[PDB]
Amino acid sequence: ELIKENMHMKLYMEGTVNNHHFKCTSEGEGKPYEGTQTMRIKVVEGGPLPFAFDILATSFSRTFINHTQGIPDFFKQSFPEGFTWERVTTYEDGGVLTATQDTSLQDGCLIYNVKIRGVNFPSNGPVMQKKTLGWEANTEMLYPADGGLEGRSDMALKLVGGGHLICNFKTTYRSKKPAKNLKMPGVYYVDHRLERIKEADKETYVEQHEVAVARYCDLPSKL
Repeated sequence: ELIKENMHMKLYMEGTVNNHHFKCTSEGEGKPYEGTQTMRIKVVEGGPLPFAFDILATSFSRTFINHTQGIPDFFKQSFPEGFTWERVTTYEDGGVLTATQDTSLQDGCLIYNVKIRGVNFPSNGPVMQKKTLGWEANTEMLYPADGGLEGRSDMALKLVGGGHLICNFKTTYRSKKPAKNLKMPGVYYVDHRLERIKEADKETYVEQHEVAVARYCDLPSKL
């Protein structure tokens, strides 16, 4: 098929967080059907970045989720045209990060294009203070909405000193393949484990790995 057991990817990212512009590029490889993937990320403009690289990690790949049981894989269905996604992350201490993304497929390579706009990050919060230690695992919940696919997500950011800063994100996944040509799934969930493998030089270069596994709810029903 167009999606192979081993796929490579390229990323152009750019945007602004609390009036600080920046551009990043990434390179990576994953096993889309195993749901694993690596991203090696250079910051190429705006460095040194005043905020924690932790707020951009969900912005660097839906093609790498292992849809177990028989869950219709929205993301792999829409190639050869590809998909898009739009996200609003809201931190409980005010920070708000809107990311816009385009996923494309040209010459067997997945090209990601990303537009970030972060606002209201507090000067004295652990994000702008760079007091964060990556993310906890989380269950994302997905569902169809108006020919689209909605993702709902609570994530937990480790803090220096201990404890957590929670955020919430709303994601709309939109196919570029027309409705009639893909089989939408119902309600289901994706268990995620986003992780930092490496950073060099004040988060100037960052390596990221993900496990995404889709499933139904295992629990017994009385209905």
